[PDB]
Amino acid sequence: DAMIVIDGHGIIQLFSTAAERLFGWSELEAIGQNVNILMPEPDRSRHDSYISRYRTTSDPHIIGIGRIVTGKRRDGTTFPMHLSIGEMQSGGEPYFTGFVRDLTEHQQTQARLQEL
Ligand code: HEM
Repeated sequence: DAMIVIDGHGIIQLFSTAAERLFGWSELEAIGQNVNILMPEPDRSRHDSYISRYRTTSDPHIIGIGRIVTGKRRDGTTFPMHLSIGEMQSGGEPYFTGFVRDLTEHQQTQARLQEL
């Protein structure tokens, strides 16, 4: 669905139309923001350390692994999503690309079914 590109500092460089629909931030609003604006606390507070940690250590926790996370929308409502990260690099700098699958639908069916 969503695609998003950050600099090695977690600043949003690119923001696809999907993500716009997914998160409810227009591309402009979104560009030049910290990516943490898309998650809840406590994650939202740590995200930078998530990044400085990987930079100095080169140990991947999501990169090439993938994970299921809670994402936060603009109007504050949260959701699950599968998150994948790609490391590229341009202008000598490392750039990260997030691909996002919304899982709201699956989680809700699974709840509904559990409930019945
Ligand atoms: C909006 C919801 C998001 C959440 C909740 C989330 C959560 C996380 C978590 C949990 C980690 C490392 C976990 C650990 O240390 O065990 C992480 C690391 C990282 N995330 Fe975020 N993420 C989100 C979106 C994004 C997006 C869209 C990108 C764009 C590329 C991104 C880039 C990164 C990078 C580069 C790392 C370090 C690499 C690694 O840990 O392998 N994140 N994030």
